[PDB]
Amino acid sequence: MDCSTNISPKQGLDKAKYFSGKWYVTHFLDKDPQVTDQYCSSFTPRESDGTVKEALYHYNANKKTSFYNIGEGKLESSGLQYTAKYKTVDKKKAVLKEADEKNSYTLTVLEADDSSALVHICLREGSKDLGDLYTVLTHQKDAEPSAKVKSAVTQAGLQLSQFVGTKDLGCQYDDQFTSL
Ligand code: HEM
Repeated sequence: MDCSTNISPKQGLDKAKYFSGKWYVTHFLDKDPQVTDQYCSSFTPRESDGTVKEALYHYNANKKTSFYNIGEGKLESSGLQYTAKYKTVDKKKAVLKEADEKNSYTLTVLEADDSSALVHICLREGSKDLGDLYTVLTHQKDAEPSAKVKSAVTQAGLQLSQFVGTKDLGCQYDDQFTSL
């Protein structure tokens, strides 16, 4: 199941509302039904003169394990969207493995406001796509997304009822890692 070819970023988004603070995934939709594990994630994206770099955390709620990454790439000219290469780091941001240039993720921002955002992520590992992933983001763990971001979900052709809510999963975060 490949990622969709019909994803595009929202025009006119203030990139300032996106590349701010830290984000927590409050709700996610993975289109591939062959997955079992559920995750929590938080990340801190930053941008300077067209270059994006972000510190990323995942917690596998089923296996009770976590992993850390640093992603980097360039903003597209055309809207709020980037394809990143990523390295694997430990919790103090020391590099464990440098980026495998055959892997990447493309992150497309569909909405962003002062409290909330909606993004699409297509993760590719060599030939293989992990399929569409949509994530509703908030700055405050277990907060509700804004009405604007909830509208963006519907306008993306999705239904919020179909997303997994992470606030109930028993997430463990590393707020040290995502702060600054
Ligand atoms: C709750 C939300 C999310 C879920 C359910 C999720 C799901 C997954 C899964 C299943 C994997 C493992 C793929 C594999 O086994 O090879 C993975 C890895 C990865 N995800 Fe996420 N993801 C989430 C959020 C994000 C976000 C927000 C980003 C980027 C901003 C992202 C980027 C990545 C990257 C770079 C990896 C590869 C990690 C590595 O190989 O070291 N994910 N994700």
